[PDB]
Amino acid sequence: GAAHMVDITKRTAVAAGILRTSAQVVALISTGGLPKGDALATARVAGIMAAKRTSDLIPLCHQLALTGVDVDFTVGQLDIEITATVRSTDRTGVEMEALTAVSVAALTLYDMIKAVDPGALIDDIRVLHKETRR
Amino acid sequence: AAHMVDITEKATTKRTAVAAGILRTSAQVVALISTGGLPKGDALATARVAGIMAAKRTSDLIPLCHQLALTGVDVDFTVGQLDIEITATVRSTDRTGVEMEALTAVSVAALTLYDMIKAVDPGALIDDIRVLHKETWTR
Amino acid sequence: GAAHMVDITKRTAVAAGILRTSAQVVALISTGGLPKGDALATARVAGIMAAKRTSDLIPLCHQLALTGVDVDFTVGQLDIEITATVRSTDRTGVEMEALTAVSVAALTLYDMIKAVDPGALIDDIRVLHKETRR
Amino acid sequence: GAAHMVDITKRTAVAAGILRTSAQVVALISTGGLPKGDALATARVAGIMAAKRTSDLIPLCHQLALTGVDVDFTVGQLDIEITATVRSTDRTGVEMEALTAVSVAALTLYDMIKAVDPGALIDDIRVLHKETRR
Amino acid sequence: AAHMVDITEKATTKRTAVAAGILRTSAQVVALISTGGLPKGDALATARVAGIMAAKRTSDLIPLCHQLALTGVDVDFTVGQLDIEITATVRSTDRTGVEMEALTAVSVAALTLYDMIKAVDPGALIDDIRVLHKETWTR
Amino acid sequence: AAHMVDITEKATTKRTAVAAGILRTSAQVVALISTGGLPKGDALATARVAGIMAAKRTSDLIPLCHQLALTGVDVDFTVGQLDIEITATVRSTDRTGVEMEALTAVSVAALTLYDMIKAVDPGALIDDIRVLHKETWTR
Repeated sequence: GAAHMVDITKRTAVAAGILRTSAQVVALISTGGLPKGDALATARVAGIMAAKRTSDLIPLCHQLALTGVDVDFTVGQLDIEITATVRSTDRTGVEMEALTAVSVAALTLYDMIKAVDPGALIDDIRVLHKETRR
Repeated sequence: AAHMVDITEKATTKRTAVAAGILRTSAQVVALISTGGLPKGDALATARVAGIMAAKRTSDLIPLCHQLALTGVDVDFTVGQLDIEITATVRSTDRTGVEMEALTAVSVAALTLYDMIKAVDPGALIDDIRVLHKETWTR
Repeated sequence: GAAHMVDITKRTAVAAGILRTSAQVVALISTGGLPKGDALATARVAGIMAAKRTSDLIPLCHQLALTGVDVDFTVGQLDIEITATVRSTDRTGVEMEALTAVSVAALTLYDMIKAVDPGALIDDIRVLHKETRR
Repeated sequence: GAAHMVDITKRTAVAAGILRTSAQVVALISTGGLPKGDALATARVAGIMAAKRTSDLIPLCHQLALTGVDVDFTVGQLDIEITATVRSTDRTGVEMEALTAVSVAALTLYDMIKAVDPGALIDDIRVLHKETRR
Repeated sequence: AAHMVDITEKATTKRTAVAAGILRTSAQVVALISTGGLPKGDALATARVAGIMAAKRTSDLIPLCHQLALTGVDVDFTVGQLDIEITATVRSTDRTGVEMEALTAVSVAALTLYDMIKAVDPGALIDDIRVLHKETWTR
Repeated sequence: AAHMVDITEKATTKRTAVAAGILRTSAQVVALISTGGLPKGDALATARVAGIMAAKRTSDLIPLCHQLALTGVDVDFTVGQLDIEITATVRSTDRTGVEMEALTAVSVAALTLYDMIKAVDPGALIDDIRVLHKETWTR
């Protein structure tokens, strides 16, 4: 029981996901009251780098040259929605890169806050848009 | 604007952490898994291996994570009707807890599952990634 | 005494290599009786990933975007032949990627079985086909 | 407070930098009298590999397929000038790759000699040439 | 033609190393940093994170560097009139000094600063990367 | 479908492993090596450095390999008439044997040799990669 990858213009993919935590934690992330530092900046950077490493992590993904990567945060009362937008010019889509960016930003957020809220959840990681193209 | 926590004045103990997560997919996808009929191959074996390797790569991915000596890593699957539950168990003799590597393994295993199934069910989503247990802490 | 790399369509390279071990070990690999798990699946995945990492490992190799990578096994009585087929579209050949896939699959197989057969050998790693093109 | 990368023919970038050390150390590097081995060969290889890893290291850099990478050394009485020449065909310039090659060669040189000259300095890391193109 | 030094017959002690370096830039660049007006974003936060991660990747980059367990990593900036000083502090409980990781962090943080500012000041340069302190050794 | 072996209930000892391998090439290639006339440069130095670095990257490449603290790594060559023998010696103070890193080093050094010589002799092959010694185990 094994595996095999697939074979071979401008593309875009958007993924999102949610960190669910306490109102205290969300507020510390926003105002930067955490002892470990700025969670949003650290998570943004981690996710951006994780996008580029997708083929390192996910065995059957191809190495693709990404042309731009954005990590955005929408802060609510109890949660933070992470949106990752990835662009490329290659022979295949870039949703995997977007998803991994989302996942690693979320893991990083969690790392920054785990001493304050160890029960924090990472939820609803999904593709929002993909450009064969919907 | 970040400070790694200094673990220098902390003793090494034998630790274990367990994390879980869930891929929400289709009955068809579950079907193709049990039959071994996925286009890309054995999703479960591939994702187990990806989750194990990622556990080790934790400190490379997560900026403020310390480099920890892992003494063991398991990734288990429970396949339901529509869902695939993922459980990662990580063991280490070191200076801080290993819940990050457990979460990373679950996380990369889920991403890898999705890579294997996205052609049959691109609407699948990754849910409920969380710490179950640290050793006493239990959800 | 130093070094320097070379400068700059559709391409394919095939490499093979052989793990030589005991009849007991070959049989455990096939039927999956090993305590560490499925050797073939683990080795296939390791080799596929190693192909993508070739430029990480071999100092003077270029970073190439591979378009497909297959790892195949032919099981005999005493040995396992590993065949790696790599495809790409780039300015240079892909035999190094094929060879490293072969090598790392073989190292992985060995890792899976070393407690059962520590004298197991990795033999006859070679290029079978390269596409300037023979 | 966060970040975001930029979007998207033949290119070249040259960077240099200087290791400043003792006359004794410079001479050992040249004649290869160091216990840890050949410093120039080790540094050349480290820098060449570091060029390829630029996007791994520098968060907002893009993954670019480099087409050639040269690391050269000019040895003086008290110092060693490291010159890195990087070539590519991509949508953006390659000076970051050149700079990182310079930096990691210099760090490696320092690693090779730190037991002999711990006060050794890495100085004047800069872009010499970039090809929008000057 | 190289030999990694054998640290096998050496005891583990609690160690700290400090390294520094300097980015020579423009008053305009300093201005855009204090105002938060750089095109690419927060240079300081980005470079701090890059320096921390690189500290951990030291043995991957530098061929004869041993793999060391880092217990803590700080990257600090002092912004002057025209210059940005970088200081990395590394702590470890291990068999050899941690000055390489400190230098690597300073080094990658400087490269990352330059990446953030090169569009406003491509003539900027990276200067005076050096060991400040090892713990007794002091410059 | 894989389980990393748990080394948690195992003590740390001082260990050494030796592995070997052979590149089967041409008299011409041996000639160009002794004269320093290879197009790509110093094959031996390049491959030694590649073998050392790969030894450290073992647990990144081999899914079920544990992350081990290596205290020393040597790569030696014996150049014969037509062949180049490679020997890797790895030392570590840890919980499991270091034969994988020794084999990986030999392996990547051979691949790197081949990269340096494939333009003169593309028919060269890599042979007889094996464990020689673990410390008592001896082939």
